[PDB]
Amino acid sequence: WSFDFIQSLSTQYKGELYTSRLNKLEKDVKRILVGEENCLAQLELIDTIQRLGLSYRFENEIISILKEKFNYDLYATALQFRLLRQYGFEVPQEIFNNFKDEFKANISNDIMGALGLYEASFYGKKGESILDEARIFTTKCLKNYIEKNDDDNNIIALFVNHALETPLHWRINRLEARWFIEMYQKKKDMNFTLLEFAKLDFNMLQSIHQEDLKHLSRWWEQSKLGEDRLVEAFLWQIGVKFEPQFSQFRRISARLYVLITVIDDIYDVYGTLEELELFTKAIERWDVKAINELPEYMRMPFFFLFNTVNEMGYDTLTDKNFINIEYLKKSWVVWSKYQLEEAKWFYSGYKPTLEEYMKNTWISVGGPIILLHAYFAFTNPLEKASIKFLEYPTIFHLGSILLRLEDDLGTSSDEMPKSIQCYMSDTGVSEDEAREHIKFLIMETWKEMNKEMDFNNYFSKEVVHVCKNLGRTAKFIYLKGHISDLIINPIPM
Amino acid sequence: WSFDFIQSLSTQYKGELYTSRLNKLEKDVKRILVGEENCLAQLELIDTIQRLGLSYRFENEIISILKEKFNYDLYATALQFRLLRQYGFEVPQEIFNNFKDEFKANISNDIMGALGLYEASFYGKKGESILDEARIFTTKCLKNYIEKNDDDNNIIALFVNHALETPLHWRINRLEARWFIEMYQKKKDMNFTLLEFAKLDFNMLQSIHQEDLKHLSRWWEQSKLGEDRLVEAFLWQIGVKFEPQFSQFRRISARLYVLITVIDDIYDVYGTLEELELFTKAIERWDVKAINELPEYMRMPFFFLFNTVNEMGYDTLTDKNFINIEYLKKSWVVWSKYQLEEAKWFYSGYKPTLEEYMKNTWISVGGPIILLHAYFAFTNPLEKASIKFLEYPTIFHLGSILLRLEDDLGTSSDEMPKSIQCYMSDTGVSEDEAREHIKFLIMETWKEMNKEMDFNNYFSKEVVHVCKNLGRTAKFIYLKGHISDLIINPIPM
Repeated sequence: WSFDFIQSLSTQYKGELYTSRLNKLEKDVKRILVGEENCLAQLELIDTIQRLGLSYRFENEIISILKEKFNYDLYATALQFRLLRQYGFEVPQEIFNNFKDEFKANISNDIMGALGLYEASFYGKKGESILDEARIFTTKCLKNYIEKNDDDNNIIALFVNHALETPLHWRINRLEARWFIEMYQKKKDMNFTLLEFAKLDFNMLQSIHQEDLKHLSRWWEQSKLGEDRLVEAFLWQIGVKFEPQFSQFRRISARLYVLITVIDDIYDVYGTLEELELFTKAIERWDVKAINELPEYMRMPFFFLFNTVNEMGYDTLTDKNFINIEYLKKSWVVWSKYQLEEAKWFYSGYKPTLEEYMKNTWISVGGPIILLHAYFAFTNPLEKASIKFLEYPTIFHLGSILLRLEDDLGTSSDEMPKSIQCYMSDTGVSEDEAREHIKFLIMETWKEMNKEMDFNNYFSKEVVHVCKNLGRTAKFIYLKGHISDLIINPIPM
Repeated sequence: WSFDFIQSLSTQYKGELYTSRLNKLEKDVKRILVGEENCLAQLELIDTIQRLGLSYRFENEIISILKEKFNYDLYATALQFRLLRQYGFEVPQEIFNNFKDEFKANISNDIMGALGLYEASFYGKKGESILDEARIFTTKCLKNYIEKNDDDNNIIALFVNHALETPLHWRINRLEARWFIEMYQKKKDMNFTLLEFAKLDFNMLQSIHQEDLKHLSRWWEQSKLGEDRLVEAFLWQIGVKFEPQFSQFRRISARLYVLITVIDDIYDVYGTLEELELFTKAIERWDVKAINELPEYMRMPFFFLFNTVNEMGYDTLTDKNFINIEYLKKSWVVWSKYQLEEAKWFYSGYKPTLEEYMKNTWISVGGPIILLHAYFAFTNPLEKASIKFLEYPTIFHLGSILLRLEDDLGTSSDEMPKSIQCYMSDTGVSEDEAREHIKFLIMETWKEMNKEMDFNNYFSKEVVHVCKNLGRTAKFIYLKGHISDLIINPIPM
């Protein structure tokens, strides 16, 4: 994973011949989708296409088809429910009373219906007890089917394992796309043109991602802050905003993921309280003349953060005629203040309750910084709503809290007090039980975020995507093969 | 000359096969040079090699050979004198009394000796009256030979015209290299291996220059300050520091040449005194929070200048562990102050004497900024001489004054009070006579700068090169074909 390794990343799936073929396949698959008269087969086609990762190329077509579905068995009712819930349509949670007497026992015999219900249950908003009942009962059903039944050629078991590992609603698009492209060839029903379009689009998107990663790699190399978690930060852009036209975002946002990651280490690892006070006060002053005051090893990271954030502010001034450097500076100020508070906790030995830890850490996790950059990237700030707003977003709180809880559930073994240990302090439980409670808190935050709709909110749909994908990518990252799957090697066409 | 035009610049003379061939030819030509026993033929070989532009690959070999020349006719005495003066050797100006009775009249009959003497005369330091006599008499001789004798096949006349246009000591290396590579094939004495090495090295250097220009082009494109004299600024790097290993310098210094060029236009063209006061005071404050104060059209250029200069300061901090942002800020402060003084002169209608204009304009021409960046690029600032020095360099004064006088002599027709017109104000002369006086001032500044030695000075030899090449490139730029000669099309191998 050296610098020359990343710069040597290349692939054939780029150019005008491939782009013409991609548009050909795009229109072919578009007419295949719009042409299917069978309502249920059309819903299954929608699900197949979106699991191939191509949902970003048929948004309006899929929404128009689903404005036609506004008899079915459990798998079909669950698929329709999930696809309607996904695109902002209102279908009641109580459409599953048709499958109860609690839930019907024969659903255990209906393995595919149980899997569809499991997938649909994770779209449950807060207060939808029927969908949580479905979640629990279907998790039981699927674990039972897995225990009941080494075969490389058994699709039902592989799908059940994949869903138990992480449901559709929580998995990032690129990982699910690669896995389902691999799986779709094992179907006896598969469409060859659909698979060809999936492969080609995934490969061209992988080429765009390779170029973005090489860009970020050159940027971090000329930082000379390695003479080093670069690709870990770009995996975040693969999980957050994978679509092509968001190249620049991926190239710039990743820097935040780098910078945060670096400066956290200055706080949680290398910094005495005097030097951390100096660093935080230099960020608060935010002046290129405050660099003499910092110790020698702190000048370079602070100077680089200064230049990078000012470059982002200039990007906003040049793309949207707006001066947001004040707000980026303020976000880094608040982040640095809460990081310094955590450093004081570490030195003084403070072990807070879970309440204090949760009130604190969702800000110092880096969430608000990334989300403010995304806001200024996908929101017109010359509008009235923006100018009024800048004087806190619930969706940002939920996204940053999902980020924090996933980070802690991933890094508690390697790096350990965090959330699990604070809960072990408050209530007296073993680490297993506290990890389970943190998982429950994650699921509660998810079902609360399912209320914030995607496509028509106070914020742009891209910002809602960035928040929910912050959550999903946090779940994915902390959870070498598949990094190479997504970034390095194309799908063999 | 669009952005996609520059990004589409490509050439084959890049890679490892060509690099291996280049090293083969380099060692072959090196042993050809060291092997020639004939002292006079060896001096002629040195001159041929250096006029091919390859002097940057045989510096130590040439200096060691010239430590062997420490009988001859006029051409040989002049060539030896010029080559000894070029590399810092001390040869008296009075070695040409052997060719006097004033100078010998038969020198008019000795056309090649007259040309060699003309070329050697421009190495005359201040106070060497013999060399100025040689300059005048040889200019007369060569103009007479040109008037006395449409043939495409006459080498003596073409060489005399080329020298009259600009002597060797004043012409940039790349232009002379291209022209002499074209001319060397017309010789009956030519060495084929030498010509092949010249062609190959020039083409690989042109490839490196193409890449540097594409880098600068992308940088200026993402500035969005064009949605535009970019290649004009990179011609400056082609003239200032052409050697390969100075890629980064060429990529960064050019930005100055851009930024200055832009901000001068904000002063000399678009700015009222209120807005210019605001701009200069915002530069003096040098804070990202001073951007609200500037009018809308000034925020973007000031913000971009801020980010770029801070990036240069970070480059210094990362490559040489030194905080020089104070000095870059101070250089831009002084430049902005003198530009605002000139704007006050324009509005109030002030027409200064040549004395005031010369005391002022060599600073506002941009010279000191470029030269300070070059200083921090090619000088170790952790040394005692640097730390003591930063508390004004004569070589910078001379380079910036050559820059100013060449700029004015070039742009007086298109853009017109400057130096010529101020001299017309003080002394009552027509514009022709004042242009001639400005040319004389340029030659006086050159013969004063010939005292500042190249290879062992208070400053690094690269800084001395940057200053003298500032002068030469100023003479060249203001003086579409040859831009394409140097940048776009290789020499047909």
